[PDB]
Amino acid sequence: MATKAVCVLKGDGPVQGIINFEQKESNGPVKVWGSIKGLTEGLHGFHVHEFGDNTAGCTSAGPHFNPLSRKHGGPKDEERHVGDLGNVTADKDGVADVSIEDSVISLSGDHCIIGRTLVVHEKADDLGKGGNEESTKTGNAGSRLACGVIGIAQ
Amino acid sequence: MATKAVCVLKGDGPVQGIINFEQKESNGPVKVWGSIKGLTEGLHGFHVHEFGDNTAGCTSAGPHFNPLSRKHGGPKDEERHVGDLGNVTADKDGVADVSIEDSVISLSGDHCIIGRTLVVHEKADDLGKGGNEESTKTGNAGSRLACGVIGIAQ
Ligand SMILES: [Zn+2]
Ligand SMILES: [Zn+2]
Repeated sequence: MATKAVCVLKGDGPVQGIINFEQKESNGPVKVWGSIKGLTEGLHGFHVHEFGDNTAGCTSAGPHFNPLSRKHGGPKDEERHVGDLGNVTADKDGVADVSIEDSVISLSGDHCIIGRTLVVHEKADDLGKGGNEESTKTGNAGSRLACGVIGIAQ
Repeated sequence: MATKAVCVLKGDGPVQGIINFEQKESNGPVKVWGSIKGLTEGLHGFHVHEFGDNTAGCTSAGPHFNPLSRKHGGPKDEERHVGDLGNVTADKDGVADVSIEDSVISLSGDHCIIGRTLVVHEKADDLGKGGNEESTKTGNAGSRLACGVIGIAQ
């Protein structure tokens, strides 16, 4: 079906960005790339949450997109949420030049992320290896700095 | 698959609102309801545009969602874009209490509007009866006051 998507991230603070998604083959991986600025230096959790609902800001996006009812993990784990895209790294200038390729999310079918919410988080995702209950749900990535609904792009 | 959706309308000016979508059966009508504030009194074109792309504001959402390559019409016409939901009416307090039911838009399938952009326009939609070229494309509804990507709702 859809081969290109885009997401404009906004929030209450200075974090903002544009993230592109491209899936040339419906059964192949999704490329994810773009730039997020306004971030503190270092790692930031980068997740697709379940709902494309911004009525109460990023909170109403709900939890991680998890159609298979699994535990939070890193993108390379078998045990992961579909929305578990791991971390993005912001440099010393506050810019995260995102470049991710993922073969679990899709722009079509049951794992489709169109119309859900991409969220960039306050802290690093511990990829489910943090030893607490929060690690297996959110990776301890903390609060939602910016988000946007993932839309169909030209 | 998706039976509920939601859209948060924002723009450069004061227009803002929340629109809900609900489709109990995939072969059935979509109920569209909610509230838009900050509008001048009277009719405002109300359309699903093709792209869920807000990278340059509402302009990047593209033209009306039109997979059947038809001319613009009102919602009751057989010749209409899928995205042609006609007008909403703002009262003297600037509020449009939207309440629409449409069987051409869907929350699934070919006519799925999830991941596309809802736009509320500056002027009335002439429902394709204006007799100029613009009427058959946009209904002469004028500029885009506010928009949002339509996202999956809980
Ligand atoms: Zn997760
Ligand atoms: Zn139209």
